[PDB]
Amino acid sequence: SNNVNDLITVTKQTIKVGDGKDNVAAAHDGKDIEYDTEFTIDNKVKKGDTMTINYDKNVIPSDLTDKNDPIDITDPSGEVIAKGTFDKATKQITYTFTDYVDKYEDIKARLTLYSYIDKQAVPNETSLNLTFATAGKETSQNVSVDYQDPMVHGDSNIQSIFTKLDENKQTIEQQIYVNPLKKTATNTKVDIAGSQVDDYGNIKLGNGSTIIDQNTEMKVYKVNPNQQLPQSNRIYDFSQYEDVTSQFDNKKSFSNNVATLDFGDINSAYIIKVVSKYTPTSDGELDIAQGTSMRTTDKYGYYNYAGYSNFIVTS
Repeated sequence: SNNVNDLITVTKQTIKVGDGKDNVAAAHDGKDIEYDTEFTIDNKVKKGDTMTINYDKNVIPSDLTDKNDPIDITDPSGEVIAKGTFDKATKQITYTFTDYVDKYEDIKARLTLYSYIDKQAVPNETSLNLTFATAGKETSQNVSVDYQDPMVHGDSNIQSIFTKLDENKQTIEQQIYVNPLKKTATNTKVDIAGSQVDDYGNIKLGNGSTIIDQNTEMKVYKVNPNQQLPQSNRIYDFSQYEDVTSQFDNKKSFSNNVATLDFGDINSAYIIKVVSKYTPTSDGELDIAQGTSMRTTDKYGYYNYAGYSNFIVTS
């Protein structure tokens, strides 16, 4: 048994920003990174031999979990050419060839892997050089990390993402930025609903779900005028923020899987951390959707509504 990278000829390999919604196996809002590679395998290659694939230092196979089990290399009919394991330390997949390389000759293959930008290493929008490898053969692509923009309607401005999924305890962590433009906002109500929500806060039932109620964990933090939030929408160190949770003890109400936080008149940004429970489908898949909205009142007394919605739907 031996490493046969040298016996792998790389025919094509491209790196591009893709849309997470198109990752059918694990669909979620936001952008991903797509590594598409094609190669032929020398006939001398045999079962138990190995080749490797290298991820860029700044990506991870999933940015919601550590279930880092890579997809098999398969032929067009889905027959398995090789099974892989991910090494987090080296950021490299080691693929082990099955008997397929013994049953067949002049084998060629295609592999498309999905990964995600490490939001801790890349907290803000920038351009960055990514480097992957098939069988030690490297390619590099410059991409631009776009992060999402807040949805803004008058003074209502809001955005959110999922940051962490725990399949064992069946919870999902969502981080919400309230008034990240640090506007002056009057009679601010923030809703968190265990359902999809459109850009104007209208709740859309049936398209995924979480449980939002009394027991849902909900921390709130106030941001200083001089602190700028990571455009990634993901906070890694809450110590640096003023924890104002207990001030919402008597400004929280629950009705039909929706939480309402009475923020009142405000002039700062806030962060909400929500850890909520979900229920997987009967077939064991995921169908998580959770949304938030900000309502403010403008100088003429009209309501303005801004909504934001995240999801995870697997297959």
